[PDB]
Amino acid sequence: MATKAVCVLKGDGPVQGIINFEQKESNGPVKVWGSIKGLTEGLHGFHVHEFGDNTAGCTSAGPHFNPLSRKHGGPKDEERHVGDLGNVTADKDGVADVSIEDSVISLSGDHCIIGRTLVVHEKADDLGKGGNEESTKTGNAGSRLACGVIGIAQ
Amino acid sequence: MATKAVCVLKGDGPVQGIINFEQKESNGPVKVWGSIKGLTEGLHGFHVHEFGDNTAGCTSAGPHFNPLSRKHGGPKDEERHVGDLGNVTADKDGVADVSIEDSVISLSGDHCIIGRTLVVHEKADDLGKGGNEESTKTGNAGSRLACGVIGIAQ
Ligand SMILES: [Zn+2]
Ligand SMILES: [Zn+2]
Repeated sequence: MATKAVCVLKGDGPVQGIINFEQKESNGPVKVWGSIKGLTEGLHGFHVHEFGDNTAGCTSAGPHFNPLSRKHGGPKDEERHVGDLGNVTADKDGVADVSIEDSVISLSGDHCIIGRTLVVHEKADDLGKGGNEESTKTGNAGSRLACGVIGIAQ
Repeated sequence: MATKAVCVLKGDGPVQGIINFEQKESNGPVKVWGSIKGLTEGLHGFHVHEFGDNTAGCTSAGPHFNPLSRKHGGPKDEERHVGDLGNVTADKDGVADVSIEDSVISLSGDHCIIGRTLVVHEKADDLGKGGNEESTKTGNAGSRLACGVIGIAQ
C-alpha cells in the first residue's frame, strides 16, 4: 500500500534531520535517504525502534524493532533486528548524508515500519560484534540523540 | 496487528497534548482519549489527515484522510471522510478531555490511521452542514493548531 514515508528527527539537543523512505515494489527493497545535522563527527547507530511513542521523548520508543526475535547485527548480516540500519557517518561539520538501500525493512506487511520510531544514537553501533551482552541487544550505540515517528508521505 | 496507538500533538502556539487510541478487535471501534491544553473554550475540529509528514509543520499533513473520496461529514454520517472525527470541546481552562469512539477509523487494514497525522483545529467543524464549498472539504474548521504523527504504542 504505502510506497513513500518520511521521518522528522528531533531531540533535546541540536541533532535534527529529515529521512525519506521509498519502496516502489511491495516485495522490493526500501531506499532510505536524507540528512541529519548537529552530530559529533564520526559514526552513529541508526535504528528503527518498536514504538512510535514519543510521550517520554526517545525513551518511550522502546527497543530495536525485532519481530523475528533475532540478535542485533549490522544491516548486511542475516542475523539482525528488522530495525538494524547500521551507522550513519557525520562529517567534520556534524552533517550525516544518509543513503541506504535495505531489503529487510518494508513500508507494508509484517516488517512494516510505518508508525514506528527512527532513532539516531550517541555512539557507533558495533554491529553486534563487540563481545558482550549489550552488543547483542543494542550494538553499544548508547544514548538516543533524536527520533521521530515514521509517517506515510505523498 | 496493532491494538494501541498514540499521538503527541505539538504546534507553534500554546496547543499541545497526548491522544491515545485503542482497538481491541480489528472489526471493532477505536477508542480515542487523552488531553489537549491551550485551546480556546468550546468546539475544535479534530481530524486524521492523510500524510504523516511533519516536514513543514502541520501543513505537510495534507487533507483529511479520505481513501473513499467522500465529502466531509460528521463522524455519525455515512457520507464522511475516514479521518472525520468531528469536534473536541475545551473547557474554560483551555483543556479538552477527549473521549471519542469511532468505527470508521482503524488501526489496521484499508482505513488504518497509523503513520497518519492527527490535527486539532482553530474553529468548530460544522460537520459538513455549513452550505458552502469549504464545508464539504474541511467543515470550515480553519487553521491547524497542533498535530503529530500517529504511532504504534505498547
Ligand atoms: Zn538491533
Ligand atoms: Zn473531512
